[PDB]
Amino acid sequence: RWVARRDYRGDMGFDYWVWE
Repeated sequence: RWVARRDYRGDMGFDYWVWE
């Protein structure tokens, strides 16, 4: 399952998607 990682600089609320 895709889980948003929160190190983001953008507006999207995620940076990269990690697979958990």
